[PDB]
Amino acid sequence: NNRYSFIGGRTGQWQVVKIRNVLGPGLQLVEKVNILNGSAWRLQGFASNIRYAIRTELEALQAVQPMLNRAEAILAVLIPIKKSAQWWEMAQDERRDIFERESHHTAVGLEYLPGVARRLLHCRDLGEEFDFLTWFEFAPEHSSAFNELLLRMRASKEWEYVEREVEVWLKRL
Amino acid sequence: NNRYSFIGGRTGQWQVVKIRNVLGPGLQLVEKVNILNGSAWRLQGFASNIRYAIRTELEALQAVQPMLNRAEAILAVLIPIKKSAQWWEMAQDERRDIFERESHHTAVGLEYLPGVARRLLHCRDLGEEFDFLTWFEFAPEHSSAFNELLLRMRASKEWEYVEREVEVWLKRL
Ligand code: HEM
Ligand code: HEM
Repeated sequence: NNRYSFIGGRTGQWQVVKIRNVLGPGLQLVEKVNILNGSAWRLQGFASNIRYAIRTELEALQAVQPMLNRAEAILAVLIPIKKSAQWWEMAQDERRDIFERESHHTAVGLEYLPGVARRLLHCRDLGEEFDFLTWFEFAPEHSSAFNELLLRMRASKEWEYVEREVEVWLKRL
Repeated sequence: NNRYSFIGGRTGQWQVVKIRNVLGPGLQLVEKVNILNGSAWRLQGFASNIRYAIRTELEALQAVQPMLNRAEAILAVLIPIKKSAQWWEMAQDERRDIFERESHHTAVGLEYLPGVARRLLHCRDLGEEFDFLTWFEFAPEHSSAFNELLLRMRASKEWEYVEREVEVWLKRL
């Protein structure tokens, strides 16, 4: 099943370390997040096909990207993202050009592998209040680098179209 | 709301003229189709963002494509489609190259506008048994042209990856 739910509340596999309400309405602070394949809030999204990456990029990613659930990867960050109406109205070439040619999303992110594992979920098509649920996990040694990655991405042209962003920092129980 | 359901059964706005089980398991013949925004079978899908078309192609489409619900558009065809796992594993560049560079999907389709109106719905990501629900509607004077179009698309490289396909031909009640 390709659907995942993230329930903020009193139970779950992850302890909430902090929530940073970066842009737009935040998410209520809670004790834990419960993740279900299939309390104060619920987010959901689905795993899907590639929308932007080209073969040579997938090959580079596959050579270095780590798996989820490494024993060492006791920290995670859930980052729900919404992009603007102007973004979604653009054509596929226009969006690819912003994503990679101008913002270097994949090339920059590759600089943080193999430290950081990731998962991308989609939810605009479900009618959710965010467009994406992005998930990252890593060992503590990579926290500083991950915080640097976030600031680099927020400086990019792609991020001019981000209208809501929340960081939910987690620790594996 | 971006979700649509198509219910084959005894009630609805469309009379079934015929069902052609083109490839793979078919759909049960029924009297009518009921279309709901939000019986023998139910199909559902969502309207989404552009995945392939580039800006100059959207411009060409917007110059000529007709609205849905024209008074004369008394015939329709609902065409559920499933593509193979090999298709979905390909990268975005590989899929785009097959879709347009090799198959000329948009260029060929444009030859049948403005006679044929259309809607594309996506449903792989809902876990449905098809990947897309395609909808076409037109006046009887365009039926022969539409049949030509179907034969051209089934001859294309893109259609080498189609693994299930059904035509539900409909008449507006
Ligand atoms: C850690 C290294 C990262 C790598 C290697 C990376 C890689 C990628 C790739 C290859 C895609 C495109 C997938 C596709 O073609 O469908 C993507 C999409 C996306 N990533 Fe990243 N990413 C990283 C970090 C981040 C971070 C830290 C964020 C959030 C702050 C983020 C947010 C997203 C979003 C929102 C999308 C969807 C873009 C859209 O479809 O418009 N990524 N990522
Ligand atoms: C009538 C003229 C037609 C035109 C102008 C046309 C145009 C298009 C366009 C521009 C797209 C890409 C949308 C995007 O970028 O997301 C598309 C997708 C699609 N069309 Fe057509 N189309 C036509 C006829 C047909 C026919 C007759 C069929 C079915 C037999 C069909 C099946 C599909 C499918 C399955 C997709 C999704 C492709 C994918 O995402 O892999 N189209 N069409």
